[PDB]
Formats: sequence, structure tokens, C-alpha cells
Amino acid sequence: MKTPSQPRAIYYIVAIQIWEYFSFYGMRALLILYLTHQLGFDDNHAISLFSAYASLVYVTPILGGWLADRLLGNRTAVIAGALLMTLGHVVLGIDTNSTFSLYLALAIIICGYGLFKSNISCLLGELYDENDHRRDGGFSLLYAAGNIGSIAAPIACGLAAQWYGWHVGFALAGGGMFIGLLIFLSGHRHFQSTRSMDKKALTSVKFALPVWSWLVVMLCLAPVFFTLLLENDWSGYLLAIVCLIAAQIIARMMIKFPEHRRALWQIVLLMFVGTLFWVLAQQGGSTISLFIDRFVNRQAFNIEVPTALFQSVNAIAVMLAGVVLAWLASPESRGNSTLRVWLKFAFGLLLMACGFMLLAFDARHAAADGQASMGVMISGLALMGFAELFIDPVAIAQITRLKMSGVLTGIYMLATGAVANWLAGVVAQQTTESQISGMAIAAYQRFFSQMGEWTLACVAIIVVLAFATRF
Repeated sequence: MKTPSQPRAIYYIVAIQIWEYFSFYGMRALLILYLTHQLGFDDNHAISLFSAYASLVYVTPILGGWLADRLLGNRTAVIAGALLMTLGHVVLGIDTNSTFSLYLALAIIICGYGLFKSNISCLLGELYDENDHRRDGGFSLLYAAGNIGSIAAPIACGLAAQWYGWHVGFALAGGGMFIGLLIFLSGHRHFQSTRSMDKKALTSVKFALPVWSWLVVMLCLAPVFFTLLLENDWSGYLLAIVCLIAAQIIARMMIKFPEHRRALWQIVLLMFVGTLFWVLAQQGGSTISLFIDRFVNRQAFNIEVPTALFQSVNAIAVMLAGVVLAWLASPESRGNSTLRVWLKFAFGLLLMACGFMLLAFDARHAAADGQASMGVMISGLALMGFAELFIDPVAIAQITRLKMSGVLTGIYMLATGAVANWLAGVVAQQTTESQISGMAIAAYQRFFSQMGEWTLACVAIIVVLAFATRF
């Protein structure tokens, strides 16, 4: 007999997954351009704020996962997260001229994203029995939904912003999130099997107060906390605490499972190298977006392409590459697995190097005309997108060889997200040592040349050690 179909609720989860990824990746395409053009931030300040936001959105999902586990259930937390992200995009759209509006909106979005990101996948995993064969198709479709939304959002938001200004771009992102929420809520009759909210826990009293009122207080104060954390650039102290906690978890883990201790060190070393990779990769939305805005010739068809659209190019490059390797998946995946892993990382770093070399070459030879060339930059972005398939999938495939691999996966994603984004913001300050003179193309040319050189240095070190340890 034919296999049973996917549980119909999947298609509503997919729908919200698209629209959330639409909103999140739309705002991300506009943000640094809005900070510079509308608000008149110096590049140092804009890059700092951007990287702080990009780290906190990788930090808060742990807290929202613990909240959905202990109190809310996954469905409630998904709904609340979508409401909060909608509210924050509406706040950002309604007033484009206060800066406090910006910080408040970003804090509200960070909270809603923290409630959403983990719990949407937990809710998808709740629909299947423990040995259901459909689960892999489910999660693959959810990943495809996220890729679709990541490709689609920078185009639509960029065009809407160009034609009507930043207000309508952010309003469009929020309307996307709201559409997705209404689609999800219309499917409620299919979710009746999923875990409801723990009414007994919420009606438990802790100190003088019922727990639900502590959630009300938290809903009020957490946006204030994150607003102050962003406005003062204090996110680094939180990131340091998170890193210290993760290090303690790993150390206790090293004691508890000494028969796997050396394997754990391999994962640690992977966490290091992948973090450095993502530092480079996170130049994509910050320094490279400013370079494209300022110094690339974007004229075509007697039209000018909005810089935000080039953020979609990366996503296309990732998705296409994902297909091709899937088209070419082959039984040669055997033998010295650790050496193969390290050579995959070396190849990804090499592709990242080539991307930065193409950007540096373009920014140098622009001097023949005065502006850089769209095709060489596009090629760099494409190569940088392709590089991403050889890092995180190989790392998670290596981690998932162990038990306890969910916590190590969480720690790996926390490092390569939050730490890599904060370090990317720190590194990007090297583009802006020449504040007094004004920005010039030579500063980006130096930055890209240095990034290429360091990438090839890391490639050489990895390859040399990996082969020297074979003999």
C-alpha cells in the first residue's frame, strides 16, 4: 500500500515558516541601509548596532525554547512570537524618524524571534510518531520554506522601499508576518492534538505572584532590557556570559563521557573554525552591502537596482548549490571521515577566499571607470553562498554521531551565530579607520584584500596540519 500522506497541519506550519522568514530577512536587508541613510549613523555605530541585533536573535531562541517547554507549549509560543514580530515591524514602520523607535522595534523583534525560531521546529516534530518515516520529508520541506522566504523577501522589500521609502518596506515586512500568522491561525482545527499550555504551572504561585503575572512582567520588561542593551552596546557582556555557560556545559560533558573525549575536542575545534568562517560570511550584510550601495555601478535597463536585492543573490546561490549536491549525492561518502570533514571545511574556506579576492579585484580595477562592476561582485556573492554548504552541514553531521547531540548542536549554532556575528561587527570596524577623511573605495579594497589573505592563511594551516597528521 502507498504511504500515508503528510499530516495536513504541516502545510500551515510551512506557510508561517515562509512568511516569518520573509519578514526577518526583509528587515535584515534594509536595516543597515536605513541606519546610514535615514538616521545618519556613522559606519562604526551602524555596524555595531547591526551586529548586536544579529547576535541577540541567535541568543534568545534558547530562552524561548525553555519557556515553551516549561510553560507555554510550542503552539502558544509560536503565536506569541509572531504577534511580537508583527508589533515590532509596525512600530518600526509607523515612525521612521525617532531612533528610540528603532531600538524598541528591534528589541520587540528579538523577543518574538526568540519565541518563534525553536518552537516552530518543535511543533513540526510534535506531529509525528517517534519512528515515522515522514519526519525527514517534513523537516526538509520546512527548510525549503525558509529558503523560499529568504530569497523572496529582499526583492519585495527592496523594491517597496525604493518606490515608497523605508516606511513601506518595513510595513510590507510586517504585513508579511501578519499574513503568515492569519494563515497559521486559520489551520487551528488541525493542531488540536498538539500540547496545550500548562494551566497548573501558570496558576502556581512563585514568591507572592502567580506565574502568569511574572510572564506579564517579563513581556513588559524584556523589550526594555534589550532596548537598553542595544542602545548602549552592552550585548557583548551577555554574549560573554553565554559563552562561559556553554564552556562549562562542554567541560562537564568532557568529564561525563571520557570515552568520547577526543571526539568532543574535534567538535570543539570545528566550532572554532566554523566560527571564523561565519565571521567572514557575516560581512555579507554589513560591509559588502555598504560597498555595493556606495561604490558599485547598479544601473541596468535604464533602471537602478536597489542594493537590498543583492542579499537575495546569496540565498539563491545557497539554494541552487544545495540542489546540485543533492543531485550528485553519491556512495563515495566513505573512508577517512575526519580528514574528509576537514577537507570540506578547507574547500569552503577556499571558496570564501575566492569570493573576497573577486571583490578586491573588482574594487581595485574599478579605478579604470570610477565604480565597481556588478558581475564580478555578483560572482563573489555567489561563491560566498556556495561556501556555506561545506561548513554547517558537515559540522552537524559530525555532531549527530553522538548521543546528547541536540545540546552540542545548540551550542554550535549559538557560537557560529552570536559569536560569529559579534566578531564580524568587531572586524568590520577595520573598514572605518578613516572616519575623518570620509569613506573611499580604497578602504574597502584593503579590507577585502586582507580578508582574502587571512582566509588563504587559514586554508593553508588546515590543509597542512590535516595531511601532516596522516603520515
